[PDB]
Amino acid sequence: EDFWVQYGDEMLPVIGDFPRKGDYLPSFMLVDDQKHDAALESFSHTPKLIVTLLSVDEDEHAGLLLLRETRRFLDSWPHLKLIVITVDSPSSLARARHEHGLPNIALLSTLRGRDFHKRYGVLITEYPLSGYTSPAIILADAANVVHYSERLANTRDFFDFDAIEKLLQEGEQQA
Amino acid sequence: MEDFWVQYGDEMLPVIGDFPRKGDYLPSFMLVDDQKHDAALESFSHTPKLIVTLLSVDEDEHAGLLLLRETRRFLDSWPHLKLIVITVDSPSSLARARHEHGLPNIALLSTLRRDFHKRYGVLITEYPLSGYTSPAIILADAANVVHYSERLANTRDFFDFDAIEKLLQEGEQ
Ligand SMILES: [Cl-]
Repeated sequence: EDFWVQYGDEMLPVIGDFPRKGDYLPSFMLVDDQKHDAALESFSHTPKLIVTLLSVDEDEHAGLLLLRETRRFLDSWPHLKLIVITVDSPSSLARARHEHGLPNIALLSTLRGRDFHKRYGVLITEYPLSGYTSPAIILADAANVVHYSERLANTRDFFDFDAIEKLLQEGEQQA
Repeated sequence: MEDFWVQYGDEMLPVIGDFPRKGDYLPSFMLVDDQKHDAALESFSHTPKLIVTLLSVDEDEHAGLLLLRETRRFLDSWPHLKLIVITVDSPSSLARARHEHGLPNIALLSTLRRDFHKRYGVLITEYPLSGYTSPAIILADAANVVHYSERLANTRDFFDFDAIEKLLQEGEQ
């Protein structure tokens, strides 16, 4: 195994090649919360922050709390498009939007092709998280080149937002 | 050229695979329940069952919660029939729905691990329902033998409960 995520008392392999700094994002064919096809081209000419969560119906285990911390981080970086990807159905993603708002956040489901998981290095095949996307964050520029990527080693953890902030500040003070 | 179609609003979509018929044994499945536990046919031992595929527990009028509630209402007269609901929803969403919508006894199974979809003849591949389970109902006995099966032709329709009731009544007599 290349990677493990801790979920309560279980330690589960995470499978596939997770994108790294300097990589171009792998292509994807997903479906959004209104059942529309979503590809990288759907988010053209914008930098983005891609986040995989276990599901929008988890709370402490890589769910709505982590999403919330990520939204809060992005108060400082309004030009960064937040793209949330999960195994949830489009119908459930639409319900989450209705119930929680999630302004300007894209919500994408892997149901149209679950091979997204291996291609993005977030595939879990063991009980109890079999079929889920392991929680991860990827910062990419408008050319879809990766500047930062991290997979969580434990589902209760938060991403290293301080590390992402430092990269964004360093870029800004350059320009 | 298709064997079956489902109407979803103004969209008419092919449904793919071999749908179980009267006298068939249920095909095996390997699903995951709303508490993230493996669920196989043998998980529902010694019981007749009513298997329903819905689009999602988070749909309302389109083969979703309204159809689920009508199905459970119908089953109130048939205390031995276990209701098993299967969707593409996540276990996490199914668990939330159970609490949010008051569904204490139903088995709620996710297909997240489309092998099921095709083996049960409920697979949709076309926009905008690509990857969903087409809505359907299967009545099976404790031997897992099918007594009645129906795929909805339109997502806003109800199953033919009258036809199911008649078979169950003819059974009890
Ligand atoms: Cl119930």
